[PDB]
Amino acid sequence: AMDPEDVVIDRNLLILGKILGEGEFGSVMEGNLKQEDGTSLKVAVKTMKLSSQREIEEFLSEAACMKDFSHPNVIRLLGVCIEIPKPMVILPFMKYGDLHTYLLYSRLETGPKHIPLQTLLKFMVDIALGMEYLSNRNFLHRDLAARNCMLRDDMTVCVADFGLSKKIYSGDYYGRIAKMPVKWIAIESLADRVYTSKSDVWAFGVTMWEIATRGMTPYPGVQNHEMYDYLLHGHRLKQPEDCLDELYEIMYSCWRTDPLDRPTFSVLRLQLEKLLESLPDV
Ligand SMILES: Cn1cc(-c2cnc(N)c(C(=O)N[C@H]3CCC[C@@H]3OCc3ccc(-c4ccc(C(C)(C)N5CCN(CC=O)CC5)cc4)cc3)c2)cn1
Ligand SMILES: [Cl-]
Ligand SMILES: [Cl-]
Repeated sequence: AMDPEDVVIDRNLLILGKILGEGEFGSVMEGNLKQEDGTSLKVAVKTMKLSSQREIEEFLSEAACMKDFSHPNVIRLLGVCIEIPKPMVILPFMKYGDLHTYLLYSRLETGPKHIPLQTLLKFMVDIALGMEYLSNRNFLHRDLAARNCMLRDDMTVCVADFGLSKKIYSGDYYGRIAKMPVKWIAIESLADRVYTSKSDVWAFGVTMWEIATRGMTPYPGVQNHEMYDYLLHGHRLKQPEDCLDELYEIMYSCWRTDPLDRPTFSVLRLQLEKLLESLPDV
């Protein structure tokens, strides 16, 4: 581990806590990071169930690039701790957790109160702003979904889970790609497993539909194994109940068969901001 970009944090400065979530490709843990002035900082730690020195050095160069992300709607990586080397990414702790679980909790009496239409649109604007920033830096996210967007203590949404994210043209580091959820994958990416910025636009449309349905799984009544054939026949996500016709037309533009017919994040973000401006206060 040469690390010329100084992204590695001394492992001894990190105290691991409770596991927040576990999956086939890693886990998220609560943690404390001892700062220079002796005061501890509450952080989240993402581990990955993978190795080589060149693979870890390439991993640290990618981490160093993500550490320079400066946008309120994009999570900022604090550093990487190493443990055969086992890397763990250190992130700021997002109080409210992921947006998907938050939408589900909102449908319970004890959870957050009923989310107004305007607040749902504001979550979509936030994600579009974050994706516009990443897209302008030539990043492909490749795993955009409401479960991968986080809520800060001020209720601003930030795009997170950069585990499959890569610059366009860069080497594909990884397997981990082939096991991703089929219901967020663009039709051309199911047929060839190749992603572009237009594949992220498709996933963004799916994420807007998740927000508008308050956390429903995409395509009710359709099984994962039928998805490619379903999309090949021209079928798309149906309009949710109480979803403005204007908002649904923005979602449907994300799922045009030809990726080149789909809009960019800059255009989507402006269309959503204009629609939100045209609505009354809550
Ligand atoms: C119940 N509860 C939970 C909380 C909670 C509170 N606060 C949090 N921050 C989290 C929380 O963190 N939750 C994560 C789960 C999903 C969404 C969110 O994700 C964050 C996140 C960001 C960034 C990464 C990343 C991963 C690899 C990399 C490198 C650079 C290492 N890799 C190298 C390999 N390349 C290959 C490319 O193909 C990709 C990039 C760089 C960043 C990975 C994960 C959870 C509260 N309540
Ligand atoms: Cl549907
Ligand atoms: Cl419909």
